[PDB]
Amino acid sequence: MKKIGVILSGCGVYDGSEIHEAVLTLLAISRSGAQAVCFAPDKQQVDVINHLTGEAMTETRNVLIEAARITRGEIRPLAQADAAELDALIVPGGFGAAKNLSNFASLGSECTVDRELKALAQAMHQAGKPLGFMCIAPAMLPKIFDFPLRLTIGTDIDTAEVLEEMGAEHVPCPVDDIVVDEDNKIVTTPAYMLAQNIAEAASGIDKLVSRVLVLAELEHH
Amino acid sequence: TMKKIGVILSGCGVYDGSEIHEAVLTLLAISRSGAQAVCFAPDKQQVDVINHLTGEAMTETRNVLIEAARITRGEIRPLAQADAAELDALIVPGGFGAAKNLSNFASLGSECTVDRELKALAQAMHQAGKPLGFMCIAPAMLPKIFDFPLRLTIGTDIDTAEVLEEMGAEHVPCPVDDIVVDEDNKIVTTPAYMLAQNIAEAASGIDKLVSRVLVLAEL
Repeated sequence: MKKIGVILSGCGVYDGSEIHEAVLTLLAISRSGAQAVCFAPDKQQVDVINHLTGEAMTETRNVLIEAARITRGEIRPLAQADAAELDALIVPGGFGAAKNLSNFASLGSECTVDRELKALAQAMHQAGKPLGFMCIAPAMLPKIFDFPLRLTIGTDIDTAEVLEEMGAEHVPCPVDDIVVDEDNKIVTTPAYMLAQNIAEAASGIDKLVSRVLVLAELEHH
Repeated sequence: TMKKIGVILSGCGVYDGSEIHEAVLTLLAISRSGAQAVCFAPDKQQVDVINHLTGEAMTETRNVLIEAARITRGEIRPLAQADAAELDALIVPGGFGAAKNLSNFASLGSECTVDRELKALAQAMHQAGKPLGFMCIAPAMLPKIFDFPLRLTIGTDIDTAEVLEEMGAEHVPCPVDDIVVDEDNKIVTTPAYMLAQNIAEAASGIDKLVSRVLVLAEL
């Protein structure tokens, strides 16, 4: 069984990890016979959004604490994630990827990625382990690596601009397909960036996980 | 295909409300099967708020509807607004919230009471021949929603099955990957994380459940 690191950033689209994307990722890892190993930074969320309204709430919530709901408690602090013990890494989407794993939501092209996440990501790439980012998560790639990468965030021209202006070759991509930077073993997929329903999102996420897993083995060599 | 399937959520997380895996997996099957999910949650304060990492209760409040909305990306409505006439079927994912917020089975066990609206909706549905699907611990409410005996499951846990039979129900032992159907009352049930060891297993049964509810939904 191969260990696939999964980085969560909260529990819900606006606040943290996109619940559909996260659960769909976990399902694929599981159907593909791999073992998911979930992590989340142990820190306070940037904000807490009422998912019914869209308005911010005057309360606090911890990223790790909340992410734990998605994993039924089977989750650990991002700090404890050791690249040597993981065969791959997947980062589901959700605005939390842009607020808690980085501040891309605020500084855009001038954003900063989470220390640990960046470190882990690099250690993985530096060891030839595959990486999978989806939805808005790919926006961090240009900040995690200095060299150009082939990635996607779907077809949104505006976001793709910001990514290319960050030193990245953006490749337009449909909901049901993925993009791979063969050389750096980095797979990405449009999730709810383009998805209209959960079935669509599952479509691409499955392809992403299968490819990350393929790249993971073939590297186990 | 396009048929409205009511989905009742009770919060966002195993201990606090709806089992996130079960809920999302239910939604995925409804969607892959070409049906349309219509989610509801009672607009009320959760019985408790549990730290899912620890297991301990938190000194804070959270609203069932507000939180359930996270699972549906905001596409959710108050349970009160659910009209049986507009739904072709009804599915109730598991999670302890089904035992705390949709009923108090977690406390009163055999002496529990189901949520007014949920019970009303559930009966209206059955009374109109619409199929019902309950999973994980959710089936424990059936004996309290209906007075007549029903064939259902909560898996294989002898202890819980006892409590259910002692509530006037014919419990049928069932594996993670299979479901049980009360042909006559069009009620399908499946052990989810009651027996599931991983999400794939859980998906296995939930898919069968949704497919059967959808099939029965064809009248």
